[PDB]
Amino acid sequence: RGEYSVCDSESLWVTDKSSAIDIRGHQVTVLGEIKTGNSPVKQYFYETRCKEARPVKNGCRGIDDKHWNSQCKTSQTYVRALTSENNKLVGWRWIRIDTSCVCALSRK
Amino acid sequence: RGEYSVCDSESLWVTDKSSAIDIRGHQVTVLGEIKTGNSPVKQYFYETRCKEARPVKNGCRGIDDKHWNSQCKTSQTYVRALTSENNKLVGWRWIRIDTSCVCALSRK
Repeated sequence: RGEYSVCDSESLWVTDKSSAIDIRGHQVTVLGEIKTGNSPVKQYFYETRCKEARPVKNGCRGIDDKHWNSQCKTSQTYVRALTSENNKLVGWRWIRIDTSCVCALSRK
Repeated sequence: RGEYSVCDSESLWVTDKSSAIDIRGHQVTVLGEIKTGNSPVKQYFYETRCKEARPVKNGCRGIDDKHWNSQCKTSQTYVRALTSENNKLVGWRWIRIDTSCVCALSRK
């Protein structure tokens, strides 16, 4: 996979996540825990983002300079989370979360 | 983000996932459902992979030809899943899952 890759990134374990955006676009609260009838489990996330928009002054690494215009951007994906709205009723919802670092191309 | 991007990909909702590899490397079973004491919720996944290893005969799009050697590869990340081993005891474990399509660079 893109170890060195065209764009550099970082992966980390997020443990504080308390709110987030829905697949519907809503801003919801993310619970700190999960379960019942057994010991409780913590709700955390494995996320990965870009280090910086341009590993090379031009843009992403390994590009055509003249023929292109680039930039590294962090992409999100959907993951299910135990969430709440208003804090009232709790349930599972798809929330957006950083998951990779992609190289976006342009022309001119 | 990488709409057109250097590598093309596809995102889909996976509903049949029945087994998977751990952060520990174990092959575990993924449950079809989640919850208790309330109506049950289905366990599915939002995954994204590459269309094909090389959008351009050379490799990824927007590369330096002579100065580089590339290829698009699909990357996985960790997501929590209600899993079981042997099918005996059930619980939450981090499982590997396709989450993006990255461009890997070489030299020569």
